[PDB]
Amino acid sequence: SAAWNDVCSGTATYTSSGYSGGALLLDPIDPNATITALNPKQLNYGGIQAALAGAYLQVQGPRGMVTVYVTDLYPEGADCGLDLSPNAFAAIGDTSAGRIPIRWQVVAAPVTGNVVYRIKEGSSQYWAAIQVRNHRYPVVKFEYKKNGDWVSLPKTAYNHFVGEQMGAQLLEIRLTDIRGQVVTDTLGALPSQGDKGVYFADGHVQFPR
Amino acid sequence: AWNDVCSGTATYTSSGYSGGALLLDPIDPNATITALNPKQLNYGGIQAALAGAYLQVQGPRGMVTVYVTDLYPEGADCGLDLSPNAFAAIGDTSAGRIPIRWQVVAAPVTGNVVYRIKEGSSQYWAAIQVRNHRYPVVKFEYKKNGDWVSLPKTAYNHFVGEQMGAQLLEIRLTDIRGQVVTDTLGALPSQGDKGVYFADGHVQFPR
Amino acid sequence: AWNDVCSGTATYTSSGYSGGALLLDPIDPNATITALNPKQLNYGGIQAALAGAYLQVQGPRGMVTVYVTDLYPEGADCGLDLSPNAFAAIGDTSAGRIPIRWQVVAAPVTGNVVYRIKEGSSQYWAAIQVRNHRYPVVKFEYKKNGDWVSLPKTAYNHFVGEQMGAQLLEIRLTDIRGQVVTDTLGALPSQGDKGVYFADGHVQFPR
Amino acid sequence: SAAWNDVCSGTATYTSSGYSGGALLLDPIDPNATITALNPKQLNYGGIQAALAGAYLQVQGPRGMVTVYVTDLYPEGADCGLDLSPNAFAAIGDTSAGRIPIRWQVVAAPVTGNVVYRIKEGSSQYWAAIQVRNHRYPVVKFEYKKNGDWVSLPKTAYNHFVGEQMGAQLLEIRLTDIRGQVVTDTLGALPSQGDKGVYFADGHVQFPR
Amino acid sequence: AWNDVCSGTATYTSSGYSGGALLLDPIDPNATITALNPKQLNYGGIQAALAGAYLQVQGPRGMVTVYVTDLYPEGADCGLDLSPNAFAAIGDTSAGRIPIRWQVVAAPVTGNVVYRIKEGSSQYWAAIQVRNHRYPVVKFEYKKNGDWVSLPKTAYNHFVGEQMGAQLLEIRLTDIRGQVVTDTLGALPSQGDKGVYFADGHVQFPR
Amino acid sequence: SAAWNDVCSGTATYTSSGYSGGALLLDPIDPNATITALNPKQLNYGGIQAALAGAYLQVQGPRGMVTVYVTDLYPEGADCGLDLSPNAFAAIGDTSAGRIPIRWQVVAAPVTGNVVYRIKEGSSQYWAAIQVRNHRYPVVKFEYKKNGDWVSLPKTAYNHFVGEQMGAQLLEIRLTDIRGQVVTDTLGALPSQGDKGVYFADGHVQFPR
Amino acid sequence: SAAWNDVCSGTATYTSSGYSGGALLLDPIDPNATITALNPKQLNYGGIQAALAGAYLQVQGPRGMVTVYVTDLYPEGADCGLDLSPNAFAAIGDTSAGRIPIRWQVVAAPVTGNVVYRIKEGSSQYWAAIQVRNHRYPVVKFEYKKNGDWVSLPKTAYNHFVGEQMGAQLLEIRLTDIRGQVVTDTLGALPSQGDKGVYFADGHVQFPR
Amino acid sequence: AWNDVCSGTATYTSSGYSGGALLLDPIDPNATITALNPKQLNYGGIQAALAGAYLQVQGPRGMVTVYVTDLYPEGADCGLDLSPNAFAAIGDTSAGRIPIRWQVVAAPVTGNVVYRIKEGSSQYWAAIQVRNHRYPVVKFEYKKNGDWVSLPKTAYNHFVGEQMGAQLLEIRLTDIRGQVVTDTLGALPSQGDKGVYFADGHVQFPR
Ligand SMILES: O=C(O)c1cc([N+](=O)[O-])cc([N+](=O)[O-])c1O
Ligand SMILES: O=C(O)c1cc([N+](=O)[O-])cc([N+](=O)[O-])c1O
Ligand SMILES: O=C(O)c1cc([N+](=O)[O-])cc([N+](=O)[O-])c1O
Ligand SMILES: O=C(O)c1cc([N+](=O)[O-])cc([N+](=O)[O-])c1O
Repeated sequence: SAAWNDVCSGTATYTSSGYSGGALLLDPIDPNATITALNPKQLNYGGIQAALAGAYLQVQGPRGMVTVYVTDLYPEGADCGLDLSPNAFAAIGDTSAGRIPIRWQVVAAPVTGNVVYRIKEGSSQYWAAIQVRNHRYPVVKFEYKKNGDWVSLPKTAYNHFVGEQMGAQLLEIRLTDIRGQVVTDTLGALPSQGDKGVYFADGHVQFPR
Repeated sequence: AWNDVCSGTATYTSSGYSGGALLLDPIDPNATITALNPKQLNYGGIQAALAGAYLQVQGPRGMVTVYVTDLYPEGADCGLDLSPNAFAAIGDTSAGRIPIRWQVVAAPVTGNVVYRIKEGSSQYWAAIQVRNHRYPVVKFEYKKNGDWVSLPKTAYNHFVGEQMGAQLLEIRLTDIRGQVVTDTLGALPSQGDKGVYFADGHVQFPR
Repeated sequence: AWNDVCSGTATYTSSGYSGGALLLDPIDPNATITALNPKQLNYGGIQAALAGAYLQVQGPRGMVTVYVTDLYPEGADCGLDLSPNAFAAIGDTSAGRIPIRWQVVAAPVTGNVVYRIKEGSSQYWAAIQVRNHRYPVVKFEYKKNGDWVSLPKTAYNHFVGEQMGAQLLEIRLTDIRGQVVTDTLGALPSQGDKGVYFADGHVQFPR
Repeated sequence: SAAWNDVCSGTATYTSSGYSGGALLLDPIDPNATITALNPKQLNYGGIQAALAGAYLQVQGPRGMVTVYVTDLYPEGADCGLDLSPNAFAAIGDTSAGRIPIRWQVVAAPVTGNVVYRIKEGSSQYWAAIQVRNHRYPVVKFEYKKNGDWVSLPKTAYNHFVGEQMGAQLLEIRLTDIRGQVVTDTLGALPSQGDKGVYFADGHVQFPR
Repeated sequence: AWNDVCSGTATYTSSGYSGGALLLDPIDPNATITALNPKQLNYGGIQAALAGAYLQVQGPRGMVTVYVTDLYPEGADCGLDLSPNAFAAIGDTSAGRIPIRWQVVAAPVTGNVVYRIKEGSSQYWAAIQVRNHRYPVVKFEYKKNGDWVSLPKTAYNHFVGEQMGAQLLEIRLTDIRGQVVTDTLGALPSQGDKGVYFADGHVQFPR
Repeated sequence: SAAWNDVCSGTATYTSSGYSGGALLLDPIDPNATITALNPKQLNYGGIQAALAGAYLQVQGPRGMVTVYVTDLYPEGADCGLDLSPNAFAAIGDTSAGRIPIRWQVVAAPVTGNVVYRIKEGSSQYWAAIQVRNHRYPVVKFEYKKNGDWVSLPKTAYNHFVGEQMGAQLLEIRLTDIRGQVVTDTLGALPSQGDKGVYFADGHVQFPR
Repeated sequence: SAAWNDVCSGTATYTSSGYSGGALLLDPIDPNATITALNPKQLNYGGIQAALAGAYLQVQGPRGMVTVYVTDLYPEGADCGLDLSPNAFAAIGDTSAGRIPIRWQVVAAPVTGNVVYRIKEGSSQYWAAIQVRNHRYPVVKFEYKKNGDWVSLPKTAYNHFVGEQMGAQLLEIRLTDIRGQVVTDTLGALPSQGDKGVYFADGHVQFPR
Repeated sequence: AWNDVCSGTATYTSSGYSGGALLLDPIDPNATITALNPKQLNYGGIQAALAGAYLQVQGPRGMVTVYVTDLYPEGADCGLDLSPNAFAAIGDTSAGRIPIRWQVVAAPVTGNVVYRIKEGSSQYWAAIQVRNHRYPVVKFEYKKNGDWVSLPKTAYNHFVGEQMGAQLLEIRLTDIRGQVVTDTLGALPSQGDKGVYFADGHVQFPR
């Protein structure tokens, strides 16, 4: 009954985009997964770009309920609007209704194991973009330790947190989910120059239940 | 006269929980909120002076505390445009308009102030909002080569500063009581193409 | 995904046996090899993700399995630039371009993985290549102070890490199926003035 | 007869704060100790943050004298002002006066044994915060040896000395107290990454009487 | 004209021992000190040129040496604003104003100069003060990327430099006689959030 | 025999001013030096204010010859007129004549070492005034490098070159003397705000002989 | 076929200039090489200054065909005009004619190896000019990476690409030739101040055949 | 066009054996040396490109080979400023100015190249001169994180690099003929507070 889990009422359409090349850089998507694009107003919760990227939403339509994984931006979607994948749309409605009424809310993701960090290509001690994947709840704040004090990083529309002059040593980092739960983790040192491509690092924590 | 008791009238409206002018979103759906008329909101010529204040509003049937999130444009002196839950606690909702006597009180905050950095903020142009403050914030200063540079507060409840630079910032806050606290804030982006982000402060105005 | 069939076309060239971008020399002259288009080779954004994979390629006239040793730069989606012997087994070389389907398969390896240490590698900066792997390697980790550091993979099919140290390395490899093995590797040179050298691993990705 | 032991004329208040969580990170404090918070002008003597942290001050009030241990900052305290603890206040004045006139000076601490080093959590060869504790006189200068030369470290308001790129080897340090008395010592190597908590190392020297 | 005999008048004040403009605290309560008129203090347009000088002042009753710790703002040419102990040494205190002849002389220093790094100093902006110097310092250079750089002296008796870096620096001092010495100085903070700290130098101006 | 070293015929007076507080801001002056004030027509050669500031003029009178350092403007001076120091006057003529006939020309100065830069109080990356001192020959053009190209700065009556928007980086500068000889130098970055006093920098070049 | 390889019909003269001091700063030039100056209209193709600088042009004349290297601007040249070196002119026409009809097109350069970077004197992290040399085809776009996105730099009449505030770290750069072919490369840090002369770096790519 | 015959004139001077701008001291007092005009010294816009070259110089009376130690700043095209012993060997000395024809030639070196590390060099900023080279050195590279980085040559005949680090360096040298040699060079000082020092190379440009 809080702000983060408030129930949205809107309409859904269906689309086959979002399994590949979504704006949120969450590939690879299981081709059998039920997914959705999210309208700007909710995706950018509180003005935080991509705040609900990778969230799981429970969606109720006229005739069923499904859980979907936010992988794309839905650029022209109205308030509370979803652009559902076809299997998710069919599980809650009739494809020949074109557009259906929906109600939805953020819910806990079916994650096992800890969060996963994706370091964007070209990241370095000078400029880096760090994405958090496999999180039980949407991630709204990313902090790291520098000279003994925490430094908050902004989230981008491509669902990474960007930081400048982060240095080239072991990063002590701190994450906050949309409920305000805080976890702390460590991450290996960034590349010294930005001549590298994507790589993934396992994290050592997971937001609680 | 910050502690002065206002006398006026209250209407109600279901706006303010989102998209209000003071950019205080997200508002707790449980919160009792209000829009504030221009004369008290822009106290002393300073835009959004009372933004994020807590007003103790006494009405016919009771007394409630509300959270200023919006401007009440056509509101008269001492006028409030309350949320439905706050209006119903202090008056009969049948009325549509009720007499009220209110005064600024201390927000029941836990923890320290929070800094909200507006999208597009940079070393060249930045807007910084202070939320979670015990009392309303009327002066925002940062330290440049030894002096405190005072920044104008805007109608959208951020302080705006130009050419603030890309280093660690030392800031000074003054609330409507004249209480002063000093804090640090991480460096702003070197270019202004980022969205909103939040950072915890390390101080709170005293009781 | 990564295991599904690919549909595309194959050209052919005599490059790749020597000096391919994936630094997999020495190549057996009897080998059937291919260069791989950028989209599939750099799967998931990971440079040279499919380096050293085996592709089962079906063509008009037959089926052949090939070893990814190079990048087909102008290559199109699902494009392969095949070696002649492999092109001629699955189609008419007279045609210059042929329709193909292909997918990743287990390599016909015997024995463990092999490590190749790039010239100039050292405790301060090192580049380490895994070859003779049953499936493609997408993640290379090493234990520092008791925790696993992930190293980025480069376009020249090595994993590059800084400040790795001059101690015995515990490492951990993840293939594209998500299978994990754990291995040891002798200490890196104290300074980066050494050439290429090779060391055998003690593990192979499960069948 | 010198600047360091000049006599301050001021006024005192009392407070029950400072036995725990004081700004100078001097816990644990004996609950029966006579302690004080110190106004910023004398606490930050010569502009050195926390210069008089851990000092002992002899305080003369209207009815007696008492020795207090400086554990916190009196943020709004006026010139020469002290925020005493209630036992120190009753030792020298009547609580019902609220505010009492005092005169105080720095005096020798009743220490037994050598100085003690406290290493802040998150210290490393890259960035480190080292506190000096159990010192006979206030410590105003912290130097360590690097490549043949001494290197001076600034003191902070949380009563630690802070250094960058200090290295992960055994440390030769040099301390100056507020009288100009000099001792030198060794400190075990700092952790190589900033992933450890607080710990305490015994020193081997003490400033003379 | 550095050893030139100045003829003026002296008054007395009890400021100077703390909070003087030249930031020379802490002052030995036993010291005889003076504030210096702007004409001789800001010699040649160089702010605080004679800061920390020792002036040998002759009066009607006797002669005393004073330590320049402050600016005598309304001071006249050759004017001094003495401390009560130095005025009493050389005049009848009941007289409020005495005629004086003085000149700069060598300070009775012991050991080498001392560097006082101002709060806020960093690789981006630093103020460095030289004290315990036999003669007044009028030029501060440091070596940057292989070249010497002259730093302006300020009214608060520090030399100021920007973008100086966060590494050991070679420096070069020139006293008012033209005597040059060279020294080293430790790394400035990488962030400008520290207080004052002191570092010993390794040279003194010759006799 | 060119335009810059053309022989001037005029009259000299003598004055005791210009050893201190001259308009060309060249203090300190050796009180033993032989100095002069220069009439506006030759001081502002080419219309370049202070073109001949700090020149050395060789001056022949009825009785001798002397070399003088131009330290001030002779405001009421007529064509080719000088207002000499008394020791320069007495070296070439009788002070009781009051006014003497002279013939003079610019000559190389007895510089030792390289040129010297004086930065005027209030200079900054936005507005700056830079004086060239200790030059073998008068300086008629001051250029600095911005964005790949030289930028000529006008000279003022107070013997500095003034530039707007010079920026706060290392300055590459180019100097021309009245003979057309060019030299190239470097100068440390200007203050970022005009809040500093005078200060001097050594140059690394001198005009050739 | 396309606009980049359209056949120009024009006239050619001969000049002995262009082997050194040409406006496009391509020295050193082999003295046996067949070179040309190129009229403004095709040299500044699409308005891009020096677009065809360092192009190779196949020139058919009345008498034969030759390939030429574009080293200079032909200021007064008409539409499709070339100012040929004497060996090139004599290879395709008779010199006594003084002016010959020519047809020509951009062709691939006899390039051995990868491209070559020439960094102009005075370049730095604040202002830098970078010339591409030894390119198989004319180079019409130059981009480098800053804060994670590409920044396009304008070409100059002196055949360098110029950028401001490029910084002093490793440069990831992207080159586009006149056919639209894109290669990616890296380049070492620019100097921190603009006090350096010309230096050269080899690239690691070439435009495809 | 670099080894072409230059036709110009020579003067003579007693400078260049000490304090020459190419920092080639100590110069053998028996050596025949020359200052070189800016046009040929700075070939291709590379500062000091021909520093330490040997020029065979033909004049009216004979021939001599000279060692380029200095910049001849006023020198005209192909201009040389010879030392007295070199001028006297090829000209009448009373002439003051003589016609000359000259070309770069191989230096009669013995042994490998020598490296000279400028005072103040460090891992942060370093200046490295190459001495004892058969032909002029026009490009200097060092390996950093696996790749070559080119350093600009300066008017004082050193290559300057920033952030080169404090570890063993792999370096690559290119002479003006296009010949390439590879070498190693001991770690630079971790702080720039040292004087000049020399280290032997292990390679020499081919004949
Ligand atoms: O600190 C945060 O991460 C934070 C995040 C949001 N948010 O994600 O909407 C809002 C507030 N806030 O204070 O209203 C925050 O403090
Ligand atoms: O084990 C080796 O000694 C070894 C040697 C070479 N080699 O000498 O080229 C190549 C490989 N390899 O696995 O390609 C090796 O394993
Ligand atoms: O060396 C120091 O630690 C030091 C400390 C102070 N201080 O704590 O006021 C003053 C000076 N000083 O030179 O005036 C110092 O040299
Ligand atoms: O290697 C050396 O120790 C050495 C020393 C000097 N030096 O002591 O003047 C000069 C050269 N040199 O090559 O000109 C050297 O090689």
